[PDB]
Amino acid sequence: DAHKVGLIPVTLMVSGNIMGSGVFLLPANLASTGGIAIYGWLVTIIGALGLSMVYAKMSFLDPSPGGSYAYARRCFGPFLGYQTNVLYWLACWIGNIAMVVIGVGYLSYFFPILKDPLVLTITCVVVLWIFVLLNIVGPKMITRVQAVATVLALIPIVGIAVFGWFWFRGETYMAAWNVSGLGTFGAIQSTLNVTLWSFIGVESASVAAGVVKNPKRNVPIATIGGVLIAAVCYVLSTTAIMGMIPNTAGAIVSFCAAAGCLGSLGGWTLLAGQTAKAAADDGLFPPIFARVNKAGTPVAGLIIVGILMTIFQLSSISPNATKEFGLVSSVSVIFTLVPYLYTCAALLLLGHGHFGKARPAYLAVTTIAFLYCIWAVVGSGAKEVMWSFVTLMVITAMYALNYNRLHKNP
Amino acid sequence: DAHKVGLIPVTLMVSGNIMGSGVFLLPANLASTGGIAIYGWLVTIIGALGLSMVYAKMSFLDPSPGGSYAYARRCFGPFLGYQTNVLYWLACWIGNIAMVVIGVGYLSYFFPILKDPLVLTITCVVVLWIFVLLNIVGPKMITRVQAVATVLALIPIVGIAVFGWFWFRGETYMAAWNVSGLGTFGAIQSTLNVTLWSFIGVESASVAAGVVKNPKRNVPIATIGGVLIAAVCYVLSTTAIMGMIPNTAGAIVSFCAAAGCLGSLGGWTLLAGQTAKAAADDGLFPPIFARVNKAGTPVAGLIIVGILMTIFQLSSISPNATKEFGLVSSVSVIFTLVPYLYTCAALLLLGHGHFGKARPAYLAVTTIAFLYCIWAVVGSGAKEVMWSFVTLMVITAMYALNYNRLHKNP
Repeated sequence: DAHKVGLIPVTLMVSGNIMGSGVFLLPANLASTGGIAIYGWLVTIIGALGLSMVYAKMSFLDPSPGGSYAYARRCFGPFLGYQTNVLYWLACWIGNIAMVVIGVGYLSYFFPILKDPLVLTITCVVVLWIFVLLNIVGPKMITRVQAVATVLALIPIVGIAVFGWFWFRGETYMAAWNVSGLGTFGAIQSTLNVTLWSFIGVESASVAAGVVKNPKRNVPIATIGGVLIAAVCYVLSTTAIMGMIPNTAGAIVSFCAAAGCLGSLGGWTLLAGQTAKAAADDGLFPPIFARVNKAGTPVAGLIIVGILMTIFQLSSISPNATKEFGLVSSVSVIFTLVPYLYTCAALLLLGHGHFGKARPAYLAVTTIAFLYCIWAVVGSGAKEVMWSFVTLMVITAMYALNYNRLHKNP
Repeated sequence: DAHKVGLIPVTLMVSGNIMGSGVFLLPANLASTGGIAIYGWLVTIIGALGLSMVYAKMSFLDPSPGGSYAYARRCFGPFLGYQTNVLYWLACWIGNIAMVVIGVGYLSYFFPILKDPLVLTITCVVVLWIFVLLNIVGPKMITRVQAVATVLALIPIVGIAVFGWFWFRGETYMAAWNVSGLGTFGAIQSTLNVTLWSFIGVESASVAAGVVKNPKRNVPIATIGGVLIAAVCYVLSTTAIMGMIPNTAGAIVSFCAAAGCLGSLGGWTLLAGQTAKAAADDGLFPPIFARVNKAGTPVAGLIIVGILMTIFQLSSISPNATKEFGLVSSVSVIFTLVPYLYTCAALLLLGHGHFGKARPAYLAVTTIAFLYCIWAVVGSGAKEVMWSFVTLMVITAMYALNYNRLHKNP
C-alpha cells in the first residue's frame, strides 16, 4: 500500500501532538512557580521516555490496531478493553474542543480579529470541521497537512535550540538561579506538576497501526523519534529563561504557534477515529463506526466526532472554567492514563515469558512507566480525579448495554 | 457438615456488620445537618435493598466462594478478580483498626477507664487479637460469639422500635419538622451522605459461602433478612428524634453499644479470611493463605490479619484524623464499592441469558444497584476518592508481581 503513510509523516505526528499545544504555555506554567527546577525535567523525560519505550516495544510485538486497546484486549480483553477505549477516545475528541479554543486564541489578533464574541466559538466550531474533513480526505492526507504545520512550528522552537543558544547569555539564568521552588524536596513537584501533564501522546504511533507503512518497523521508530524530539525540544526551549516572571519577525511566532495546532487537531482526531472504529471491530462499542467508506478512513466515525465535538464546543463557548483545567478539559487528560496503565500491564502479560530474553531489563523500564502513570495521577486535582473514577464506574455500569461476553461461566 | 454454621447465626452476622458500628453514630451524623429529611432513608433503603438482592440472587446461582470475587472472576476473571479482592480484603482488615478505636471508646468509661493514654491503643491492640483467635477457634465459633453480641445490641435498638414507640410522643418531631436541610432538592443529600456510607456489608453472606450450611438456600435468605433487619432497625431507630441538636439502666446501652462491636469485629475478620484465602486458591494473590490448619479456618490467614491489623493499629494510635473519615479509615470504605460494582456486572454477564426468564425485572433492580454504588462514590471526599483511584492503578501495576495469565495472546 501507499495511500497509508510512512515513517517521516508519522514520527512528525507523534512529535506533533506531544509537542505541541503545550509548549507555548510551559514556561509560564513554571514561572508562577517554581521555575528551574530543571530536575523536574530530568525526572519526567526519564519517565516519559520509558512510557514511550513501553509502547515502542509493545507495538513492536502486536500493532495492533488501536493500539493501547489491542493490548488491553490481552490484559482481559473484553470489559477492560472496551473501557480502555471508551475512556481514551472519550478524551481525544474532548481534548480538541479545548485545544482549538486556544489555537484560535494564538490568532486572537493578526487577521481574523475579531476573536471575542460568539465569533471565537463560531470560528472554532468551523475549524474543527476543517480537520474532520481533512481526515475524510486522509488519512494519508491529514498526516500530510500535519507534518507540514508542525514543521512550521519547529521554526521557532528549534530556532531557539540553536539560534537562541547563540543569543542569551548566559549567567542570567544563574541569577534567576533555582529557588522560587521551596527546596529540592518538593520543589521538583512544581515542574512534575506540569512537565508531566504536558507530555501526553506517546501513544499516537502505537495508536495508528493500520495507517502506517510497516507497523513492526515504522511505529516504534516513530514513538521514539517523536518523543526524543519532543523531549529535546522541550529542554532546549525552556532553558531560554533568564529571570523574567511577570506574565518585526515576532509575528512569525504569534502564528507558528497556532501552526502547531493546525497539524495537531488533525492528528488527534485521526486517533479518535482509530482507537474506536477499531474496538468497533475486534469486539464491541457499540458500532457503527465502521463503516469505512472504502479505501480506509471511517467517514461515519470522524463525522460523529464532528457533531459531537461541536455540541460541546458551543457550550464550552464560553465557561467550563474558561481555559485549561476546565474540570472537564483536564478529565479528558487523566482519562488517557488508564490506557497508559494497561499498556504497561499488557507489555508484560504478553511478554508472558517475553517474546524476548534478557528480561531484568524490560521488567525495569515498564516499572518506571507504571510510576510515571501513577505519579502523574497522584499529583492532581482532587475533584478532577474523583471524576475520572466516577467515569469508570459508569463506563462499567454501561456493560448493561453490552450484556454478552463470557469467561468461566455457569 | 455441622461445624460450618447455619441460617440464624449467618443472618445475624449479615445484620451484625451492617448494623452495626454505625447506629450509635447515625442521628448525630444527621443532627449537625440536615435531619429528617426522612426521604434520605427512603431512597437509601430502596438502593441498598436492591444491592442486597443483587448479591442475594448472585449467590443463589454461584456461591462462590468469596463471594464478590468469584463473580468478578467472571466479569474477567483474573486481573479484575485479583484486584476486586486485594481491594476488598484490604478494607475489611483496615476497617477494624478504626472500628475498635470506637468500640473501646464506648467503654471509655465504665470499668477499664482508663481508656486515654497509650492505654486505649494497647487495649485496642489486645482486643483485635481476641477476635483473630476467636476465629482460629471458629469459624462456627466466631459467628456464634457474634450472634450473641449483636443480639445484645438489639436490646436497645428494638428496645426503642417498640418500647420507644410507646414512649415519645409525638408531634415534637413535627416541631423539629423538616428543614435544617435546605429544601427537598439537595437536602436529601445530607441524609444520603451518611445513611449511605453506613449500610455497607450486605456482601457478608455472599462472602461466607463455604462457611454456611447451604449456600444456595441459607446465603440469600441471610443477606435479605440481615438487610431488612438492618433497614427496619435503622428507620424505627432514627425516628426517635424530637428536636434536640446540641451534641439507671442507661448503662446497659453505654455497653450494649460496644456489644455491637464485640460481634462485629469477629464477623468482619471472618470475611477478610475468606475473601482472600479464597482468591489464594482459585488463582492468585500471592498465597500463602491457605494453608488451612485442617477442618476449615486459615490459621495462617487470620494470624496475618493480626500482625497487619496491629501494625497500623499502633500508628493510628493516635492521629490519622483521630476518628472516622481518617483519609485512610474511609478509603477502606470506598474500596468496598468496586467489589459491589463488579458484583452487579457479574449478576448479568452470568445471567448471560439469565439462568432465569422474565428479565425486564432483574435488568432493573441491578440498575438501581449500579446507581447506589455509583452515587455513593459521587458524593464523597474529593481527596478520599482520588486515593481510591491511585490504589487501583498501583494494584494493577502490582501485576508485575503476577506476570502469568493469558486471554487472546501472541
